[PDB]
This record gives sequence, C-alpha cells and structure tokens, in this order.
Amino acid sequence: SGFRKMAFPSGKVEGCMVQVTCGTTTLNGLWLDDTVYCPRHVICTAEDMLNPNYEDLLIRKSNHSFLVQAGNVQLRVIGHSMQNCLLRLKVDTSNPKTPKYKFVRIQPGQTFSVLACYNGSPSGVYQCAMRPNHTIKGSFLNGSCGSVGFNIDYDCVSFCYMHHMELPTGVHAGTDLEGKFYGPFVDRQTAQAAGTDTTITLNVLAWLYAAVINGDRWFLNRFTTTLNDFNLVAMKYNYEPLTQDHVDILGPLSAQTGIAVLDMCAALKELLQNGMNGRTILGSTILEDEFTPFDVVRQCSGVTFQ
Amino acid sequence: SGFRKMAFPSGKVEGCMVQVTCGTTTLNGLWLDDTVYCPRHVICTAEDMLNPNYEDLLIRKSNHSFLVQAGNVQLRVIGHSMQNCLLRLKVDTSNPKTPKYKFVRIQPGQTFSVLACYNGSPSGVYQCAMRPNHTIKGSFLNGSCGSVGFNIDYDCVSFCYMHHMELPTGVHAGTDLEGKFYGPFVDRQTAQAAGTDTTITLNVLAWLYAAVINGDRWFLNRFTTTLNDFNLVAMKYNYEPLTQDHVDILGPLSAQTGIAVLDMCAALKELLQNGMNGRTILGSTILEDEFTPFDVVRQCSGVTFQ
Ligand SMILES: *[C@@H](CC(=O)OCC)[C@H](C[C@@H]1CCNC1=O)NC(=O)[C@H](Cc1ccccc1)NC(=O)OCc1ccccc1
Ligand SMILES: *[C@@H](CC(=O)OCC)[C@H](C[C@@H]1CCNC1=O)NC(=O)[C@H](Cc1ccccc1)NC(=O)OCc1ccccc1
Repeated sequence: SGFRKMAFPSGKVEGCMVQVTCGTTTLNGLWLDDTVYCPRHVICTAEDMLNPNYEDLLIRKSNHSFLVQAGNVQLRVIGHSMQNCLLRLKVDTSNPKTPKYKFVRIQPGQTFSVLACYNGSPSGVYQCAMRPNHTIKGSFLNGSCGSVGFNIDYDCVSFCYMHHMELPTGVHAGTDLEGKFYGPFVDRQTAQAAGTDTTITLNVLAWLYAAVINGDRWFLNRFTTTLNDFNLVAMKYNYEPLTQDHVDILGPLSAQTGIAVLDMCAALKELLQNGMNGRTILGSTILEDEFTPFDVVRQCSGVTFQ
Repeated sequence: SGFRKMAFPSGKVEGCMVQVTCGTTTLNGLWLDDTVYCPRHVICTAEDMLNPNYEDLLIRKSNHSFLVQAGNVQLRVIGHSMQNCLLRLKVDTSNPKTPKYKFVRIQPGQTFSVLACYNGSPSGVYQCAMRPNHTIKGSFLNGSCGSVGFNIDYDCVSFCYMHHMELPTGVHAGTDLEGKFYGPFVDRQTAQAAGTDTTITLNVLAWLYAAVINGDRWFLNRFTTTLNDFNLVAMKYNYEPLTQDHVDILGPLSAQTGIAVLDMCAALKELLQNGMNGRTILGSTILEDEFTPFDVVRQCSGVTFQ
C-alpha cells in the first residue's frame, strides 16, 4: 500500500554526467559513448544571451575551446557540432558506464524523472510531468543547465529532457536530446512566458483508479456521464477535454477495479462540482494530475483491495 | 526556483542491492564489503510469522540454506549471524561497488530517501519523513522487504532504514541497519498498530522559510508570539510542541530571510487558526511537514528573492 511520486533509480544516468566549460561558463553535459551533449548556451556570455547568433559564436570556437571533466578526469574534445539547441562534443574516450539508451520526445501529460546536477555532480532526483503548456514544475538553481530527464524501461534509459531555462513564473523549459525545445521557447532573452496551463484530465482519472486499487471508494457515485457532457464540465474547470483515446487508455485500470471509465468520469464531475468535503484521496486534499495511467500500473498492486 | 520532494541520487545504493532466498521466501538484501544484510523474517514461513522463535528457526539453518544472488551471479554464503531483527550473511566476495558508508539511526521528523526494490532489482526512489509515531508513509508491495532508506553526505552513504512490514493503516515500519526497530513494533503477527501521529512543527516552519526564500510573503503578519503561547495553539491543532532547540536550529533560515523564528511562529499560528483562504504556499494548499531545515538549505537558493 501507499502511493508516492516515485522517480526511476538514477544510477545509470549518474554515470553519464560530466562538466562542460567554455570560457567562464560551466554547466552539465551528458556523456554517452564518445559524445557529450550540452546546452548550446554554454558558448554565450551574459550579454550574448539577449541576441546571440549561435552559428557565429560557434564558428569562433575550436575543439580546445571546450573543457570536459568527468569526475577528476579531463576528456579531450576532438570534434564539435551544433544540433538545434544543443552541442554535440566528440571526445577521446567512450564512456565505459554508457547504459543501453534511446532518445525520446515525450508528449504533454507524460512524466519523467529529473536528475538535478551541478558542476557535473548529481544532487537530487524527482519526478515531473510535462505540462500541457510544455513547461515542467522543476526545482533548479544557477548551474543546473544540462541536467537531464529520463525514464527507464527494463534496463534501457530513455532520455527525454535537457534543462535550459527558467520562466518568470518559476517553471522550467528545456529540450529533447535532439535539442528541440518543448513548447514555443527559445534559448535567448525575450519576454517569453509560459502559456496558460490546464489540468491533465487523464492523469486525474488514473489517480482516482489508483485510489480504488488501494482500497478507497468514497468519491464514487451512482451516476454515469457521456463524454460530451463530461467535457462541458471540464471546460468550466480548466481541465483538458477527455477523448475516446483517453477512455481506451484507461481500459486496464477500469478492468482491474470494475469501474467503467465514464462512471469514473461521473465521479470526477461530482468532485469538481462539489469539492472533496474535507476528505482526502490517497492522502491528498486536491485532485492530483502528475501520475499517468502507466505510473499507476507501475506502482500499484495488480490486485485491487476490494 | 521551484521546490520539490527531492531524493538523493540512488546509484551508490543500487550497486548494493541483492536477492536473498531461504526456502521459498525471497526478499532483498544489502551487500556491503563481504556482508549481506536482510530482514530476519526471510527464515520464516507464513505460519511461523504468528509466533516465530528466531533463535530456534536460525539454529536449524546452515550457510548453504541461504542463496544470495547479485545480478546474475551467485554469492556463496560462508557465515551467518543474527543481529536484532536482521541477519548478517558473510559471503565469499566483497562488493566491488561498496561506497563509503555509515550506519545511522535517524531521529523522528528527519527525512531520507527510499530505494524501493523487488527481487534484488531497484524499482523506484522517493523521499520519506520518519513520522513522530515511528512509521513512514512509503509505497511498498509484496517482495519489497529489505529495501533500504539512506541519506548521502558528500560521497558517503548513511544507511538509516531497512523495510520489514506494513501496518493496518497502510503505513510502513522497519529497522535501522543494526536491526533495531523504529518504534515499538516487532517482526511477528500481532494486532500492532501505528500510534497517534503528530504534525512535525519544525518542518512546517522550515518550509515556510523555503517559501519566503523563493519569494512569497503573503502569510506573514505584524504579530509575534511567545514560545508558550504558540504551544497552546500547537496542542489544539495536533502539532508537536516547539522547543528552544527547534528555535536555534532555525537560526540560519531566519538569518537568510530576516524573519525572527517567533515571528514566523506567529504567522503559523494565524494559518492554523484562519486557514489559507484558498491560497497556496509553494504550490501546496496545505501545510507541508516532510521537509527539514536541512532539506530546505540543501534545495533552496542561498539568496532570498527579496
Ligand atoms: C542554467 C544555466 C545558468 O545557471 O546560467 C547562469 C544563470 C540556468 C537554469 C536556471 C537558473 C535558475 N533556475 C533555472 O532553471 N539557465 C539560465 O540561467 C538561462 C540562460 C538562458 C536560457 C534561455 C534564454 C535566456 C537565458 N536563463 C534563464 O533561465 O533566465 C531566467 C532566470 C535566470 C536566473 C534565475 C531565475 C530566472
Ligand atoms: C515484505 C516481505 C513480503 O513481501 O512477504 C510476503 C507478503 C513485506 C512488505 C509489506 C508487503 C505489503 N506492503 C509491505 O510493506 N512484509 C510483510 O509482508 C510482513 C511480514 C511481517 C513482518 C512483521 C510482522 C508480521 C509479518 N507482513 C506484513 O507486513 O503484514 C501486513 C501486510 C501484508 C501484506 C499486505 C498488506 C499488509
């Protein structure tokens, strides 16, 4: 029993973190095989950041412009190239600790583990959802750029995030491991701000199922809803519209609990309209939206506490 | 910016997890140097668990009664001994991945990272507080026993918890790495239940400081309180009495924010009495008590957003 925001074990990622320095700027890099990946803004100074031309800044650098440090060992850079908003630095040594890995672009609403890192040294690990507005509610300070997000499937690490910036609301923006930003953000100084966010309806439903699996049914009701009538309520409460695809995704959880998806939707509608009346669900006084259906199946018992 | 429940990177611990089997019972062990630590209940069957005599059960075992598996490698057991509620199994191989480590008995209110493990294979990591009633609100299923809790200081792992049982309320109980239970619990079947819990006042105060460091002051007020008058309110709301020692511990956070501890106590008193009026603190609608003053200093900027 229990239900916690749970990250993946970080060991396979820790063995990949290095320090990258260009001029007076130091940040984190990701060392896989003989390549080090890092944010291209490592080549910028404070004043470059307003209007940097990365092509022009980079052509002025040699390989020996870059210092890469893995633990106490210096890795010699033997090639470099820009890929979107990242740099790919070729080094003289293949990382002996390279795990089986993939690069994946995660979708909004999906979750991943973040390994916060400073000066090539991992400091902490926590779980994040990719918000509908393409930001994450992370926890990052100066020096954290190049910290990565990932999931682990079997023993394969799926890297999905590299950290680049903080927005005015204190939320975080970054790229996939091909250097493409999540959301409309750019690695320069603009008045850029997070768009309006929405609650991840599919995740809220998954977590209600988690609560039933773990033995709690207080919030259920005798009613059902149509998808469309549910969505009229969702619009009112700034929830994402529910789709048939989301309904299908919830099949396994529905089957394990014996609660039809649209019946669970009716329960959610009532919670939205009436509140929780001083009660909790899985220890929470609010409706949680940062666990996916996958996260629920991963963590909960496969046997419902009936 | 941001503030998350953050675990320590788990890599140094992952390299220590193994599988221990006795008869048909398999659970996790912790392999350090040439010793494997695991819950002594590995030697019990289902029916033993009501009234087990561990001395009598253990004397009936040889070294080859125990199978230890590290990844795909079998470790031969060459000695065994009981220490309180754990077994210490001597093996033929020293763990090459043994980190610098200590065994520590953590105190109530303090936090640690848990590496949930099944069949010797780490599955997830999350942060827990040791509750005043000596339980943790973990997330554990069958097969999770022998999973460990830990903190990391520099590169030294301080192991502080090994998992043994779940109580009727769905919370968790276990031992330190000397095999002594936290709380009055025993590794047998009794009607044992978690005692009444209390909110960790020192942690709530620390987190209010975290909120000010991160830029939010909405909940402060023009008032002060005496320690004793604060404590009359704390009793009413099932909060731990605040002590002068707790006041002293909050010195650094007070200094960084310019808010005297007893002034922060007045703010807390008002929040308890009036509620939060639909507002949030660090994203939370409730008063959070699972971050210590140490956790706040670890994660927050050393510069207050004034
Ligand atoms: C990572 C690099 C860094 O530390 O550079 C020196 C400040 C850093 C992460 C950022 C720092 C505080 N919290 C975070 O998540 N990124 C930046 O500082 C980033 C550089 C950049 C990127 C894209 C566009 C423009 C600039 N700048 C940035 O995030 O600006 C907002 C900010 C900066 C510091 C504190 C709060 C907010
Ligand atoms: C670890 C060992 C195990 O899996 O044994 C087979 C069930 C397990 C952890 C426990 C399982 C569900 N959630 C957990 O945290 N511990 C036990 O099962 C433990 C053995 C024990 C220890 C001390 C005293 C008596 C028995 N028994 C236990 O926790 O009983 C309560 C329980 C068991 C299963 C599900 C829910 C509650």
